[PDB]
Amino acid sequence: ARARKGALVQCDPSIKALILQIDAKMSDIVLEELDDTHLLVNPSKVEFVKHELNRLLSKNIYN
DNA sequence: AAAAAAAAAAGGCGCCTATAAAAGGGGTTTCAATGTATCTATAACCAGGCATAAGTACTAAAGGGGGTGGGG
Repeated sequence: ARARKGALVQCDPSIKALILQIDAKMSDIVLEELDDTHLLVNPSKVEFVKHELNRLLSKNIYN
């Protein structure tokens, strides 16, 4: 009966957890948790999330 | 004392030895060199047992440099 625009993000559970951590810090990122591997995210924040994930993973001093 | 059987002995018969010289054939009996199965000393064969040399992996060591994380 209702539709809303957004960006669907499909990712592994560990990445889902990381995006939730990003949201908790920055807010206004995650619109809905959909399932263990899917989120609805603010479309204007998708590139931010992708860049931040890359930084979190690639720049980790314990790599 | 007698008849009887068993025994040793004799006499006789036959053939042997050494003598002799000289013409053709067939017999059995013993001994010659040349070979199978079995023997001998030799040479050569396997498997099994002990000692020495070569190769193994193993543990064994010490010496250092570089990168990442934590603390000041």
